[PDB]
Amino acid sequence: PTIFEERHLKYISQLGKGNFGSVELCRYDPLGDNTGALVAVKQLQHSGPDQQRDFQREIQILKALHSDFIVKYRGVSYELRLVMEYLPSGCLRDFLQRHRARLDASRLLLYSSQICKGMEYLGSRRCVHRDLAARNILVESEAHVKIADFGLAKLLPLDKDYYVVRPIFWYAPESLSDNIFSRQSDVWSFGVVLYELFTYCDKSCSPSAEFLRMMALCRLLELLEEGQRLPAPPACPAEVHELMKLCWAPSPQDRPSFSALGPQLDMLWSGSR
Ligand SMILES: */C=C\C(=O)Nc1cccc(CNc2nc(Nc3ccc(N4CCN(C)CC4)cc3OC)ncc2Cl)c1
Repeated sequence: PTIFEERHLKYISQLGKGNFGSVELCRYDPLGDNTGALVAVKQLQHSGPDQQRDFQREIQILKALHSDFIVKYRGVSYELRLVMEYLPSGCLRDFLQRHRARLDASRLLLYSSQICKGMEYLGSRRCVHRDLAARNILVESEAHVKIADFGLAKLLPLDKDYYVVRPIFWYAPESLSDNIFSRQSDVWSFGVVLYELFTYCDKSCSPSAEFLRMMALCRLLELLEEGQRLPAPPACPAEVHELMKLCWAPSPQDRPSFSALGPQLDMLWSGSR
């Protein structure tokens, strides 16, 4: 159903805990026979007027997005709760670190393509994610990934292609300097996600570790303005690194679209065999 009756939601475990609000594993079983489906349930803890309104926004955005690469909205529970599908393989950051020995360049290109397709759909719906990282991508299986956590997601103002809003290593220069967020700033974050994948989210050479080695917020902007970028991950295919470099173009209008990146990654995967 579109409405999930509260009394039928059995708590199992904690899937996440943010500054305000948490996500928990629940078995929605109205029969009481312990045969119900497993769902991820989001609720707000301490919260406030700002957080409650942003959560209300998040629910509506997730409800309207229909992509095989964006976490599925299931319904609501009324003390509002957001009910979503349960991806049992955890987040992509955890997955790569755990399965590094098995995952080859072809599989990383598959994820890259999937995140790109989802990111493209998101853009067509005039939506900006604002927090695109490997920790915010969820794993369905070894061959399927989905974009999650739309808590920071903002819908573009009807008369503009950017939003100014009042984890900085994934943020574009225009974002750090003028707090500007566009579909083009999401492209910059995608380039970092691409780096995260071909490093298998290694802590030693993570975007945080590499940038701190290269140089607190003005110091990072200084580097990006100077042309300083993340190094080409070890054994990373040349063409993938060239796409990362293009996603990291200083001017947002010079960055490729997700519509342009999509086929370029898809044709690279075909080359991997
Ligand atoms: C990368 C850490 C993380 O927890 N990320 C993350 C991103 C987006 C959304 C969520 C929570 N929502 C959610 N979660 C799942 N499944 C899921 C996610 C994360 C974990 N963890 C891995 C191990 N560890 C205990 C920390 C958290 C587990 C699982 O379930 C297996 N499915 C759907 C949704 Cl909406 C979390």
